[PDB]
Amino acid sequence: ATVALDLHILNANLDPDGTGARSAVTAEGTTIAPLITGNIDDRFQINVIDQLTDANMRRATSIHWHGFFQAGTTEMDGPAFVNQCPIIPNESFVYDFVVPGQAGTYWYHSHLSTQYCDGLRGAFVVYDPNDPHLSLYDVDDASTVITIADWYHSLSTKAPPAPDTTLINGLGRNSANPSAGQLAVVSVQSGKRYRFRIVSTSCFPNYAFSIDGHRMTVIEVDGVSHQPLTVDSLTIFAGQRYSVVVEANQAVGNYWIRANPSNGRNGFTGGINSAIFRYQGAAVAEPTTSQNSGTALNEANLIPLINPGAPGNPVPGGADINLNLRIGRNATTADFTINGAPFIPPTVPVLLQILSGVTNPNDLLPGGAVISLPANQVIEISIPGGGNHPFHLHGHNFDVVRTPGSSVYNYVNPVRRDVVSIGGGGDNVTFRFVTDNPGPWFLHCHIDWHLEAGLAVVFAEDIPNIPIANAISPAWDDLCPKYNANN
Ligand SMILES: [Cu+2]
Ligand SMILES: [Cu+2]
Ligand SMILES: [Cu+2]
Ligand SMILES: [Cu+2]
Repeated sequence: ATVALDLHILNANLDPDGTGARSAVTAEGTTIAPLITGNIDDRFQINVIDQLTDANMRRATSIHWHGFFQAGTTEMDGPAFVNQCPIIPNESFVYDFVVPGQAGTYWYHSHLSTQYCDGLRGAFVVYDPNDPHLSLYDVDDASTVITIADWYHSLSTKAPPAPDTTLINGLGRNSANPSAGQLAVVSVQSGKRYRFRIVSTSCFPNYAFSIDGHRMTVIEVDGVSHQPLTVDSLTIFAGQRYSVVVEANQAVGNYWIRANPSNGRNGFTGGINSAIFRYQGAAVAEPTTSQNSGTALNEANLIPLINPGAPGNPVPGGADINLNLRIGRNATTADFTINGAPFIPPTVPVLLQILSGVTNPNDLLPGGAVISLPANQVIEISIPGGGNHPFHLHGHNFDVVRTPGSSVYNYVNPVRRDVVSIGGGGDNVTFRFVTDNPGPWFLHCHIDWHLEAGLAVVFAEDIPNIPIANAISPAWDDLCPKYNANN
């Protein structure tokens, strides 16, 4: 999908494992939203046409372009009742933003309730004509993009026990009977090197990713190019994205591509949680290859390519702004808490209350879930390792100066990305960013069912500069009036 494109949103009855069709939310006709691409600095004009009719899900919609900074285009970011009011059925809205200096692997998904778990999700790649990693691969195209998703047999409409089927490129098996399901085939040729862009479109579990008999060389992490680091296995979290170069150097043949979920049926019995890596000329056949070898990816081992300074001073507590975020709960699942306040979405989108003249955070809503950050400042965020939550910051990436699983602080060359697991009981994951982006920017667990429960806070960054920095098209202006009239 192009730079100026339409993108109808519509239900359709999909049956990705062969077990039984279900009514889902999607873009166009596919269980994986259609790949979108451009180039660095391109200007996207993405006409979303809401055409939804299944009243058992949500029929409104709002799309987020994950990992794009949206500087000057905060109204386009996508979060429901943060940056916009939802688009109504029988209406449309053109998200129009630029991607100045960002090439890499992103994705896009609904950001209204848990509606992306009913289907609205897919890949977004921004190529770099001048990419420093070009020499490390012969192939990078629509065929080298690899999506993982957790699929639900029942409409979204809690903390659901777990997903039902792991789909790779929208395909995979389940145990109604695994044989009911197709396997996704990623095709390669001997001697060729491939930039696979691996996209977790997941609403919840993390996956342990691997390619039987093959090594993976990491060059890119959540949009950002890193020094080439070679591994055999990988855990990818909700919303995360890695590029890995895979050389087809083993014996011509079939090989399992593995994706072990953190929740739901795990393991590979029957070929669940799998896909096929097949060589030109191999038999059209089911793999029989055995899984992985030692060298797992450790986040603490990735280094950003182009010289990044973990902003600020190299002491924890050394940023200009140090906030410590602690997570609280609630029995069932409808009230998560951070520093004693759940995220409860207001009727007035936080961008709206601000543009309107509500500048003191104290008066913003919801109460306490919103923190104002001052401009051109260095921020240190710590989140006491709760229970494996993949936290995601909008409008920015960050240096994770303390990686899940390592008592050290690294201000020298920490990983930079935009989704990070807080690990659990033992961890104190901390990162740092710079508030150079006037905007109300979300920070939430990317476990979709946790955000729906209130696990989230809104960063109202450079409040004085938001109306000025952001130029608001009349079409943004009537989302809320047309939504608030609904029925
Ligand atoms: Cu996302
Ligand atoms: Cu995002
Ligand atoms: Cu979570
Ligand atoms: Cu978000």
